[PDB]
Amino acid sequence: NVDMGFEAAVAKKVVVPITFMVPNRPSGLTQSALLVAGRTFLINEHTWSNPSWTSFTIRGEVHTRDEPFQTVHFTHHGVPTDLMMVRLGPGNSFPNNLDKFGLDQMPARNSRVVGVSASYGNFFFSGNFLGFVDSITSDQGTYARLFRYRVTTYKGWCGSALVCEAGGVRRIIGLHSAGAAGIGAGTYISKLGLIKALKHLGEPLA
Amino acid sequence: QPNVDMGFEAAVAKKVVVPITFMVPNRPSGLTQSALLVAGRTFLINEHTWSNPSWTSFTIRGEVHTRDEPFQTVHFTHHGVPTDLMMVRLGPGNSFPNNLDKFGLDQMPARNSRVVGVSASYGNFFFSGNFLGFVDSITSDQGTYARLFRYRVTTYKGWCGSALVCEAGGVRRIIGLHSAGAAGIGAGTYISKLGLIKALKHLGEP
Repeated sequence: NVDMGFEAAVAKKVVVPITFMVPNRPSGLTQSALLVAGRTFLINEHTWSNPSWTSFTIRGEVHTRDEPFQTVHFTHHGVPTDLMMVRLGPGNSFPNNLDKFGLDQMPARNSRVVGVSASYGNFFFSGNFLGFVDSITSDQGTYARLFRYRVTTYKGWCGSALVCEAGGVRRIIGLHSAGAAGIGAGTYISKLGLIKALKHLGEPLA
Repeated sequence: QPNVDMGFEAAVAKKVVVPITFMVPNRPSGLTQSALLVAGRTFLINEHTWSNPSWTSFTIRGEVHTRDEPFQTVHFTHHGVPTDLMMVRLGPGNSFPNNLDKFGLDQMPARNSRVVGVSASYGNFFFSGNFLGFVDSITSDQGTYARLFRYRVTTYKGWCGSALVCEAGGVRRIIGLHSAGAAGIGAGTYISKLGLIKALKHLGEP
């Protein structure tokens, strides 16, 4: 059987556009973000820690850099991952998407990864699971705890959710980080990691 | 070896190519691609983008324009077949640079001469690859566009509108506006200097 229900739910409830403004580019640069629960979302650390942006819009809400953001950075054995959780101030609640994240088993090589993106309209991308990697090093530095997939991607697609399959269950276990030469890389997401981050940020649901 | 000189591409990035962001009901922060400032209050944009019925406003050069404004437009055809190229004249406002002298080649580029794409679609950036030749038309499931040329570059959706700088007879100028790509091969619509002149007079530009 082929079933698109889980992907459609991720597109409907989880993945949303996020646009970051820097002085002299008021139109901003849009990518994707993942709504987790309450007022917390997942975003690439590379995007968030960039010192250039002065504001961003998510869910049609404009947020300036001086807002008192609570954030959690995910590391692995101390090595940075390209994953951050951000809690906005009080406001309209996000859906509770926590049950859409996490696999207890590892996807097989050449199982299908489905990316769910809101980075230029809503769209899907998909390719073979190529395996986990302890870390990837670019000219700009080192990120830990990723997995790769065989699909051509564009850096604007950062933040797209990565749905994988293991032991007959399909869930989000990744957020798209980068890609080159037809091979994309996404940062791994664990359910317990999310629970820890949510409690640190003060969210009641976990 | 021949000297390498980036002055022309740098001037095109500085004066010609700008972001344009089209708003649709699903996207308050909209979908950004490139547009080419020609002269006065006129710019070049893809017909496919402009004719899309979904958008309710666009932003260019900091100005917000709603679809109800009385835009003067010219659609470029070739033997009556549509090309993916339109010139739009905005209402009165701050003048664009006079970039007319940056467009047009009187000779055809050679195969595997370099095409340089100049884009404002995700920040300012350059792409580049081999000139693959003119084609009389290209037909997709959505229909037929005429008077294109192709280049060996992987491109993405929002790169539409990027300027294509080519070389012929020892001269380098803009002769294309990026249309679409696939399978590592991009396609752009040809731009003729006289075509621009004809359009500028039809739209009432001095």
